[PDB]
Amino acid sequence: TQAVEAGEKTVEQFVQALNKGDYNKAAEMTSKKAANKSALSEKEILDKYQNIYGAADVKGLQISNLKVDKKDDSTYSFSYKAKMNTSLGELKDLSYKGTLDRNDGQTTINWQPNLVFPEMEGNDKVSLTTQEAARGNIIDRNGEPLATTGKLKQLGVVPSKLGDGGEKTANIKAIASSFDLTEDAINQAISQSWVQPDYFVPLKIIDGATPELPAGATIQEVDGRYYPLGEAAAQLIGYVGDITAEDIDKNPELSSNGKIGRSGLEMAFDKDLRGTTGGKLSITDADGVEKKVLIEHEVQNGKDIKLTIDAKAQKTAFDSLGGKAGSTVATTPKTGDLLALASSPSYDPNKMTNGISQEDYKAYEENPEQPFISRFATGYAPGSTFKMITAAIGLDNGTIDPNEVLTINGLKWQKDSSWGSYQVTAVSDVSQVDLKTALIYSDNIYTAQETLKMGEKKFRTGLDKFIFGEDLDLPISMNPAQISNEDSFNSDILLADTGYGQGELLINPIQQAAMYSVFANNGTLVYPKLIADKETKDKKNVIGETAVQTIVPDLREVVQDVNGTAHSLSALGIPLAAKTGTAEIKEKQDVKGKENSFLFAFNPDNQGYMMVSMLENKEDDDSATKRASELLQYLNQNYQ
Repeated sequence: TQAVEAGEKTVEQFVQALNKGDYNKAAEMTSKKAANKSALSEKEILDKYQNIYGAADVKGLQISNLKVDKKDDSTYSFSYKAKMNTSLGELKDLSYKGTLDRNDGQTTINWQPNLVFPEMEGNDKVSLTTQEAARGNIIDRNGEPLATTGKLKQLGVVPSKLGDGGEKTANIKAIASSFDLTEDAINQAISQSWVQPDYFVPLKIIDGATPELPAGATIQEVDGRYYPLGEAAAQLIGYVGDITAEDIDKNPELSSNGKIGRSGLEMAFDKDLRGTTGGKLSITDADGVEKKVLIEHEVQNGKDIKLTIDAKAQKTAFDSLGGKAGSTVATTPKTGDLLALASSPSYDPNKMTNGISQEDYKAYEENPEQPFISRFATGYAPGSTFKMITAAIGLDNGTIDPNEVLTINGLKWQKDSSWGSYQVTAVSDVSQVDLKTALIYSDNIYTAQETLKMGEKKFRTGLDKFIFGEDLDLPISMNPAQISNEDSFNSDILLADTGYGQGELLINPIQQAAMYSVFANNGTLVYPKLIADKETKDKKNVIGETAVQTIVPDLREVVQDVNGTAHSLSALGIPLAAKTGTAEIKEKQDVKGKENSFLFAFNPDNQGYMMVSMLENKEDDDSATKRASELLQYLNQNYQ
């Protein structure tokens, strides 16, 4: 019994060293190379485990049902069921047998080939055949391609087959004139630090007919990942990159010869898109004759992913941002279908996946506007657009009378002198301000006063009925919205600042369209939806239906009134209920504060579409309302 317990320890330490990949440490736990003991030496056990387990990408060896007894005066037998992960999946229910040796003061494993795999004998080899699985596509709500796979021709000269003296300068002038390339551009690439005489320098990506090949040039077909919308959906869709040895060590079921999603939906849906690798892991004879198969699957290509995105709306929403920093979200507010998730500025996802230069990559990363950011999933303060929510909350708890007229003298206001150098600012100078006037002229002083009059307790009670703190069921990396940093404002300034969408509010554009959907569903919040086949989920009785029928007519006047902040949208001649907004931002790298311009708009007649757009750090004379005319035309004509 005293030695039977030590035998179970050496078996588990042997399994652990194999599981941890340290085959040398496991090999040093075996007995001497002899008959009825260890078949191979230590270094030969190391090389056999490193070759066989390395060929199959064996990882995560776990054993169970360990039983160790006694057979002779010094021979102990062990047995256990085992499972492991390979590049062909999980290899479960393995019956491993073996014997031990207790010669001196230690216990060693009488190593045999049957410990690499259950039924191995002597010079038994291990063969592994694999077939790559084609990556699935990503399509919009109408089947248009957003991320597809295709073959591309890779033109490239060979330095050794190009020439010697004079014949090199002639064959370079022909490999450049026949493919429409500047002649001075071939020498700068076939002379880089990585170039070798017998290598292949990839020149141009042919996208049509392959012309006559001069002396030195040769085509190379490569499977590529294409993005039709390009940068217009780069943040949402993401990109794929070459799979590295580190990726295979974390997940052996990947194809070391394929691609892996690095960001966006390509990474979120990497498993569904990449499929499963087909092939066969077998044991052969000493010559190569197949004995027993261990694993065998057929190749299963990845499943396509259909989104709620509109490919034409995604491109229009992105192009309307004109490369400036900002984001735009379009939904069908009654269902939650995310029609467009645009973020600007952006990066080239095709250039990102088909070989990106370190110069261009550093430009993307050092760009102060940060094109890599998915701005539709980044927490922002909603700005004075949030006056709708505060007003709706005020109408519900009986604080705000739509016909009561507050008197506001001047453009700056504060509760008293304790506020110091903080003052709520009104854009327009309007003395008599009611609820309809505050929404038309975008008056923050009215909202700040009504927020303080409402009180923090009533204000949070109405705010808590929304989606603050909730995790949206979306395949987009995202943090939940927050009202403030803590559960209590502990500040009348922060309370008033939060009233008109400033303060410590953090709500990303997707969460904004979710909260704002209550005005298109009679007070019911409809959760956003990115996957087309998913079921519509909602949250009823968020705000009172009376508040919706009181505010939406005012939001019509934000467009129709001659002094409405979105009056330029009446040029469209379409039914619009809108609400502009600005968020005052103060960052450290600048002395004067910045400003974020917002526009919320939806069709108040049919509730077919809803838009939430933002310009981050707006330039002068620029706004989100000025850039939304094109998208509103498309959404109104195609989503009724």
